Amino acid sequence: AIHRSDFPASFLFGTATSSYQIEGAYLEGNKSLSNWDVFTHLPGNIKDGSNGDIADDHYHRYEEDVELMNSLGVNAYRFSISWSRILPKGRFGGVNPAGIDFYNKLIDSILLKGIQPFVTLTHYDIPQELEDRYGAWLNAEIQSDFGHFADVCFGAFGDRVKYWTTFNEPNVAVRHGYMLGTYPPSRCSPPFGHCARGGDSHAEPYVAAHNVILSHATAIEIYKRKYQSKQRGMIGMVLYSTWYEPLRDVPEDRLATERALAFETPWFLDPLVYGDYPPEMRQILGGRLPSFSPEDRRKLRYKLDFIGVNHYTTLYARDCMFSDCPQGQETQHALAAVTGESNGLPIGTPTAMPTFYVVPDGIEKMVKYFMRRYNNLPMFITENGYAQGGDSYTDAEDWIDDEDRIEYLEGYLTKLAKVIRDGADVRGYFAWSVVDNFEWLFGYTLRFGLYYIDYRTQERSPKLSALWYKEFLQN
Ligand SMILES: O=C1O[C@H](CO)[C@@H](O)[C@H](O)[C@H]1O
Repeated sequence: AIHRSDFPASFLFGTATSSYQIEGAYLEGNKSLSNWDVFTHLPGNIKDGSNGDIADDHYHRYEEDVELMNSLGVNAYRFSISWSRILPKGRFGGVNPAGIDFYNKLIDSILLKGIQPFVTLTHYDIPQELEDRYGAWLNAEIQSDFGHFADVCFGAFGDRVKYWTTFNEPNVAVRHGYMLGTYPPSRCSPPFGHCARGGDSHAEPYVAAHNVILSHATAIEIYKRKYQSKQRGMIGMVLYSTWYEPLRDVPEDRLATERALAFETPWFLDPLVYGDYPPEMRQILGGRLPSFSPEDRRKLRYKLDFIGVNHYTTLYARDCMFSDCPQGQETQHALAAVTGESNGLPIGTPTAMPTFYVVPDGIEKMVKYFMRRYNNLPMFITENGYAQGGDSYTDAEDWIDDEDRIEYLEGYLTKLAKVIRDGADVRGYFAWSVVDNFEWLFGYTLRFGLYYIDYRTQERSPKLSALWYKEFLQN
């Protein structure tokens, strides 16, 4: 149904990964322990009790993985840099040459094949030491650490990397980390949970996000002042971008839907484009959102060059401002509740990932939302994809037969081509993921890969979707 020629000639087509999810070699090459290294070695977090110690062993097997990408005919590869490999002890601890060597080699390998790097600086991970020293995202000192990390990466890799992302989905990592307490540093308060470390779900998430925003701003000021004229790259931020529809087509649910949307990606994007938090958020939260100082605002004038759209699913949103809803959900402060069902019918075909339904026109609608809110600022679809999991899969053959993933990709790509024809400045698409990998709290129980991985042997095998994507990219 959909073909390569239905997109612009210079469109990026790739796959996406992150460092913790694929690399393994978690203590090799002088790398320090990350937050997720520490987290996954505690009980009661990961569904299958697994960790990222080995994962896909991409640290040793990167060249095979680059060859697999190449055989699909991708022209780009989205990956993240492990902060703990570059600056194991943060900014006063010295640059780790072994980390620099690993990423240089990876970048050179993909460029040899004509595959453009599309690099995420941080994707959920930090050196544990930054948490231990000053509480990471709860202290403004993180801005300087992140600034320095960014500066090192730009200086070492930026001659060959033309697309950078500061953060992957800080909307998810912050709320999970500081509101629900389900991600490290596992902080929360009632009614979201009882976290033994402590926390304040009504305050700390907004402090953390504040420092993420300003870490971005510090990094992009560094890039534009120091590196941009020589390196000629673009610096963006990636946000988790779910589309929301009103549960009932009435004003209170429409308004609730607008709130749900505004509390997600504009939480970060409004400050980065307009220099203030979303007014939808400010109206409800007031002083819980910290202020931007004159110094902050100076950095915020560098803004961002693109929006990284991680879009998977679409949900219904309903009002909680004038109805009493269950408390302790991540949408609590937005005074909306979200669901995938209306009247015993799901919004689209359910999948093995909770909240992920097959709703292709969500990607069109999400892109148009960005277009209108941010005056068609350039966008990249930095993640889109489909999970297999559960009882139905006992052997390799079951995982390889992924006509369901093919149908997802075809539907979403069809709607993406449509929104671009309709004027959206979308410039690429990255399928999550090239390989099955460690799916955070789900461990290895969810498989998003175009390639199946046997974790006993590390054997890579193409699923039908790998063959499909190859055929699509051949036109
Ligand atoms: O949005 C995402 O979706 C992926 C699937 O849940 C996950 O693996 C990535 O790390 C995350 O960036």
